[PDB]
Amino acid sequence: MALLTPDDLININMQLQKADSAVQEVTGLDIKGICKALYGTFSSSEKVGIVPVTSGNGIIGNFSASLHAITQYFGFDSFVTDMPDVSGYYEAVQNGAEIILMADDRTFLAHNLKNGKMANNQPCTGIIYAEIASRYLKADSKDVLVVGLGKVGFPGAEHLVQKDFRVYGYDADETLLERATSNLGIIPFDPANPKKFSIIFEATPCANTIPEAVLSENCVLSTPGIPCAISEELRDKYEVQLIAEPLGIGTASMLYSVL
Ligand SMILES: NC(=O)C1=CN([C@@H]2O[C@H](COP(=O)(O)OP(=O)(O)OC[C@H]3O[C@@H](n4cnc5c(N)ncnc54)[C@H](O)[C@@H]3O)[C@@H](O)[C@H]2O)C=CC1
Ligand SMILES: C[C@@H]1CC=N[C@H]1C(=O)NCCCC[C@H](N)C(=O)O
Ligand SMILES: [Mg+2]
Ligand code: NA
Repeated sequence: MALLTPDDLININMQLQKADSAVQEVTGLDIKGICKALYGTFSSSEKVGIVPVTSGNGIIGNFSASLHAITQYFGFDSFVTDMPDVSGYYEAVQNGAEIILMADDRTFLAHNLKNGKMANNQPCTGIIYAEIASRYLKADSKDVLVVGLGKVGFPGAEHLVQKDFRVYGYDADETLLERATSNLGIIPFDPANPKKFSIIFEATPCANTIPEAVLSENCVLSTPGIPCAISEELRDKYEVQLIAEPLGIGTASMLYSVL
């Protein structure tokens, strides 16, 4: 359970702006374009009701405001209800929400009431970050290092296998590693035997999980993980093309997936 903190979400508009430019640089597409490639969809001011939730750890400072900003950025007609929980859900439906957006400590979801489609943040995030990684314009081959094979990492790796990549997976939990190798057919990556990658997808809640031996100049590191998977020093040394943003890209993936 690695939950966002209010500090992760400070100046979310700038974080999203910067992530969008990096995505354009790496892939030639903006985030909307990535979403169009994945799902074939575009926004048309659909009304999105964002419902604060007091369950578990409770309301996270900046969370709903951040979803508010994220959804406006992508062209949705969004709003945040005054009431939380079930009273908030009611308020949202009654005020004409077409899509509901809400999270407890275990599930962040988007539910499109017009067409019944529903998205879970975890696979949506893994998929979009892996898609971004896969579209690095100047990569020499379909070879990608995946570090972290949990709720985000595994569907990301699955997506890459489906796009005919050689996927090299590592997870510190050896049982997760085994399951993923047998279910997905990924290559089990041994850090003691390192190679350089130009494409890396990382989804862990830990810092400095990408060692120097695995980097090449201008390599792409596409990572929803928090805190950052690579030190500032290694990032500067190898001119890493970092795609890393705390909420928006995954939220976009959810929303465009239910359109
Ligand atoms: N930026 C965004 O939009 C989003 C970010 N997240 C964040 O992404 C991260 C991953 O989330 P989940 O996949 O749901 O967590 P999870 O706990 O299901 O998976 C994390 C995996 O990383 C592995 N791991 C930890 N340290 C490692 C290391 N040094 N080397 C290799 N593997 C290691 C763990 O064994 C675990 O399997 C968390 O930080 C979460 O907060 C989650 C959803 C969206
Ligand atoms: C969706 C984020 C991305 C990474 N971890 C996930 C997380 O922190 N989930 C918990 C969000 C709880 C929201 C709270 N219930 C509120 O409504 O403010
Ligand atoms: Mg994101
Ligand atoms: Na990380």
